[PDB]
Amino acid sequence: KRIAIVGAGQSGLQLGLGLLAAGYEVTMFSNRTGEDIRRGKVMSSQCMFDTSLQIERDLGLDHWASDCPTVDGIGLAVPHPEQKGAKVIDWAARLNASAQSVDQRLKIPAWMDEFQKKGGELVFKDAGIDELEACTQSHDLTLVASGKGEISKLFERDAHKSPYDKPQRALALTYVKGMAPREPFSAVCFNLIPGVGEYFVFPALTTTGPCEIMVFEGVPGGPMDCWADVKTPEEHLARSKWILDTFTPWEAERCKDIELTDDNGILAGRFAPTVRKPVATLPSGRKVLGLADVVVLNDPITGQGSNNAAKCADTYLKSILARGDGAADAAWMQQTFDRYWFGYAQWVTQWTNMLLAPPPPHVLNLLGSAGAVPPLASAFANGFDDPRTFFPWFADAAESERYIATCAAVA
Amino acid sequence: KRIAIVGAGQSGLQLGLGLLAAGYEVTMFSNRTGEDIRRGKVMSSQCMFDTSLQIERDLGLDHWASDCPTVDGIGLAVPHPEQKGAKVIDWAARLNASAQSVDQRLKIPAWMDEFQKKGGELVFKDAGIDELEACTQSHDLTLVASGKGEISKLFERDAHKSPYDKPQRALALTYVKGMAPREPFSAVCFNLIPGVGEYFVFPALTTTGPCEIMVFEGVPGGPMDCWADVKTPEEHLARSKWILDTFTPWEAERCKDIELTDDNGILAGRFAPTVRKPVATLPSGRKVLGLADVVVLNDPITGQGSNNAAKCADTYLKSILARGDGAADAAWMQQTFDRYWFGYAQWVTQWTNMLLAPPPPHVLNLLGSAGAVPPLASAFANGFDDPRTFFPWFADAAESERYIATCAAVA
Ligand SMILES: Cc1cc2nc3c(=O)[nH]c(=O)nc-3n(C[C@H](O)[C@H](O)[C@H](O)COP(=O)(O)OP(=O)(O)OC[C@H]3O[C@@H](n4cnc5c(N)ncnc54)[C@H](O)[C@@H]3O)c2cc1C
Ligand SMILES: Cc1cc2nc3c(=O)[nH]c(=O)nc-3n(C[C@H](O)[C@H](O)[C@H](O)COP(=O)(O)OP(=O)(O)OC[C@H]3O[C@@H](n4cnc5c(N)ncnc54)[C@H](O)[C@@H]3O)c2cc1C
Repeated sequence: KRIAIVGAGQSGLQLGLGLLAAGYEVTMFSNRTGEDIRRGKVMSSQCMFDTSLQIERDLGLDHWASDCPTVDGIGLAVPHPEQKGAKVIDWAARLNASAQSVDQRLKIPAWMDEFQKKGGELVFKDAGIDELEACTQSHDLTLVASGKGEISKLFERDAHKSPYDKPQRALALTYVKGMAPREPFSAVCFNLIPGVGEYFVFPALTTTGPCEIMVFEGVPGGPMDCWADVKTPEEHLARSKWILDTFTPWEAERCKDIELTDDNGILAGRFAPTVRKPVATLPSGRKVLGLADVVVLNDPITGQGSNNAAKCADTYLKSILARGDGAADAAWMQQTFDRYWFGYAQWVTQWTNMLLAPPPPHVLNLLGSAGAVPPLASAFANGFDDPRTFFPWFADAAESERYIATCAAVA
Repeated sequence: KRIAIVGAGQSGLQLGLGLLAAGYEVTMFSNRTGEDIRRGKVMSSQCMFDTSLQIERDLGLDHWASDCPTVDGIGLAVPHPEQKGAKVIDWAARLNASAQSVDQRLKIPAWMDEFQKKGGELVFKDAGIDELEACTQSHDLTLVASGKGEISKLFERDAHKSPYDKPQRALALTYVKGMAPREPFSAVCFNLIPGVGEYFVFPALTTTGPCEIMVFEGVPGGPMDCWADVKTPEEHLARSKWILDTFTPWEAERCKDIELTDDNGILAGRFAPTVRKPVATLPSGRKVLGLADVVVLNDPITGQGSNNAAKCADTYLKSILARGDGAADAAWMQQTFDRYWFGYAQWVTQWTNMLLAPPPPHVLNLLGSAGAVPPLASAFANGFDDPRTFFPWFADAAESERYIATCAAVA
């Protein structure tokens, strides 16, 4: 009957709104006002694929579907090692159904407003242990949905599900107006710079209207680990243009007239991919359940965090509704995470952690073959909607060859 | 716009009805009349778990939900090797949401009637190559949904996805009235007879009303490979009672007054688990796409064939709808199967093929631990709704121990 959620983020608000519509009382804690989120710094590039978008549609929460530009495909380019300014790999494939990127600066505050209008109890405070202890006394279940926030470290790191304990990439985002649209269809335009990093870009919707989002990932200490000395919006734009001129001049051609969407449409940072145990025990002995990035936090190189957020919240909502009047005890909490992890997120996570490492031979054979075998490119593109479909052929050389043959036979 | 389906079975009719509601023309071929199916032999024990049932609900096809008894859990019993007539393992766990078994003898004919009333073109013929050649000339896509029927061998066996080339179990079904209901909740009551076979039983709905379905699986050539000399309905009932008296007398206690639901509520047979390539090329060079059991055929020991049928048809329908006016070429066909196989059915199949083999030590430790660690029993029970959640802990000793610890910590 009464649910508390700490952290007014994508997963937490989607869950909270779903719970209100099913007739629960929901208390939510936010450490920011909607307006400060709208006008603050960008948090994400939030490219959501069709299955995740459908989850929002089914809750009536796709309020931006008409105004957000669609992302219709996935592209991959790799610089030619010899021939200057050219590509040795350059292919694209259409997504079976469109993806969309609606800035969290728009979506989170709007969902916060809707949460209130639907009877959600929104409480504004930077919550700590004391708030969790209070919630667990007055609610049948308390979830922590606080992203990369500090209170997330209350959940114990799960070392066996976390192969990394340091950032594998130095990250940056630049939201821009004026980029030349991709033709003849839009796409996430991935650029793999061997041994250096990745640049990818795609159209999106933000607070000033349609834009494109540039995403930069640098191998730590290499030429694209290059944001430390950047201090102003204008130096950020300039450093962004520098990466494209230096490593992806074919993309620089689209960017001769780009401006920032706004001075806060920028970000630089890094974090270690981490998986945590989903049940935390408070000093009183009461329990809380972690949600989405609190328990599964991946590097954004695969564009999956917001997709995880939506699918995680959907799985948790289904689990709550099926429990009915049952107790939300530690076993039910652990089982809810297990279905999410074993059934889905372990595969998103394994795929992403593999891409962070240097690519093995069979993987380079797959990326190259895809430019000549369209069914295999199509399998790569649409694997972004459900990364389970990468297994076992992406991870294993012998299977990659069998799958290349399957694809070649229907080309 | 125009779709042909050969084989009026569960997957084919669910797909066909979904397609009619989305506004397609659908031609369907059946080699039997509805009435001969209603009054013919049983085909299945069709235990459907909640996710599969929800697929039917979302199409408006759960016409029996109110009258079919619910299956509320999963149980496992193992005879005590020493102590006569007792069990060394005996536990149960509730399903998070009910399963249901609606006899195909009821469901298929009713769906055939609905298919006609919704404008489906139902054509009665035992279809062969000539019918496929005709369909492919007059339809944008032709699917083969013909189960274990003969025309299914037009699709090439996929040897790498088929570890078996012979039946691993001798099968039998007996639908009965008069069995003592399980208390305090219903369940699939599995009985593992080491080195001999399996007996499992659960309530269901058939043409004469509620019943229970007995399922027998025997290691070939052992004491439960015992249907060859059975020739009459009465010898079938008697042989069924014999297995229970000999190997599971605790279940025999429930059966002192059982009768067959009808003389055709019996079946005995066997088949090799097989996976096939989904695209078949006709003599003319045109192509057809196989569906459900045509391309993924598992032994029924895990109760997954009808669940696969529903999830396969759902995945194929989603793929058709997203293609729109696009061509149903061999690449699109192969991609549709790949999403089903890599994303889901490879895991159902690996789990099932492992259970068919003698169980390794870590698996026997898991089954035993579950009787003392309720969260682990709960994970076993609800894994039937999505067998992806068995991996990797069921298949690997080291991971099985980590998961037993996870479960024990929240018990
Ligand atoms: C640079 C970058 C790029 C990304 N690009 C993509 C992409 O293209 N596609 C994609 O799918 N994913 C992407 N992601 C990931 C995605 O943004 C996240 O994984 C997703 O938002 C997770 O949702 P969440 O609900 O778990 O957390 P969040 O959406 O981050 O919610 C956390 C919120 O909780 C609040 N909070 C924190 N602590 C407290 C507290 N103590 N009390 C109260 N409130 C608190 C904070 O204000 C914060 O807004 C990207 C992430 C980053 C960092
Ligand atoms: C003994 C047994 C027990 C089972 N128990 C379970 C259980 O408890 N739970 C579970 O989930 N699954 C179970 N299954 C599996 C399940 O019944 C099937 O996997 C499921 O029906 C597959 O659906 P389908 O649409 O692919 O095929 P089907 O439902 O079998 O449809 C095939 C139909 O096509 C028709 N046909 C064949 N050839 C042609 C042709 N040339 N032209 C026209 N029509 C044709 C036939 O008349 C037939 O009815 C069991 C199976 C068996 C054999």
